[PDB]
Amino acid sequence: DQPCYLYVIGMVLTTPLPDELNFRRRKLYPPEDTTRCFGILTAKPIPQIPHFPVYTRSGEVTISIELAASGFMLSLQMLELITRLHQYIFSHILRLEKPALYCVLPLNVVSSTLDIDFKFMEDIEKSEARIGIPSTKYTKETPFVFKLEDYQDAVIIPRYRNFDQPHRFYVADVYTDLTPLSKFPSPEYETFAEYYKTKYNLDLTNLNQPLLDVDHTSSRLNLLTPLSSAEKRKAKWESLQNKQILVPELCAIHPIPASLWRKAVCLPSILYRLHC
RNA sequence: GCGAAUUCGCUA
RNA sequence: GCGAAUUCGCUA
Repeated sequence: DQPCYLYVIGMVLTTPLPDELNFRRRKLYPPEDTTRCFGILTAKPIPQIPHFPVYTRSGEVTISIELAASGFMLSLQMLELITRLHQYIFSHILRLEKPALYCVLPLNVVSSTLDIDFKFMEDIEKSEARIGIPSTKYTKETPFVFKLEDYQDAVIIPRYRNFDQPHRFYVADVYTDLTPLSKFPSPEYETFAEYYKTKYNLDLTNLNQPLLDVDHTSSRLNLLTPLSSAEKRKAKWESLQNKQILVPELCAIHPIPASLWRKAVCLPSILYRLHC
């Protein structure tokens, strides 16, 4: 077997988005606030490259590619696991056929010290929300239980539509003053519970849970720099998507945390820069 | 983003 | 095929 090189893709939010530019009124998420990040595993050294910006939703992020380890070996089993996850990142999370517009892999702390997050990779592979919508069995006697902690750093998908390609959302807010019995913003339905019952024939087992504000996960491919009728229509679609209020019981939590998802969307730009 | 309708520009 | 304008449907 040939020896490996491991690089960390360092990310720091060096210029937070100014208020005048925060049109979608998002929270800002510095990548450096969470330890799990991405790295690159290669058989060749990567030539030294200067720091460069990607322009994300939260502002300008400085990217630095730094050597974490070299000269070590990995077993075939681990290389295959890493390979599957690289493919997973581009085919299932970003849904992209051309990663650069050798293997990206997750790194995490073992104690302020970055290494390949094998456990995280294994958890992904075991997740029932790994690809699509996981089965659930909420009944009156075994109802849905809302745990706030599970929604703090979550990406969620609706369990009740778009089965072939689910819409993924960041949880942007937890509305504790709302429940499924809150008033529905349309004269056609009295409550959120009635909407989901009438539209989808969905029953709820928990009428006390808070509701959720969401932010679509969609990102443009090239973030290396900071109009039309069609772009207008798309912008209007994204606005309505972001006005949606969802019911936790009716959604599934994706195994990839929001904090890591926010970093993943930078990957195509970074690989493009490295290759071109 | 996935669709529809109507109208206009680019070829000889 | 490469573009543009106007209008409508799908999410809560």
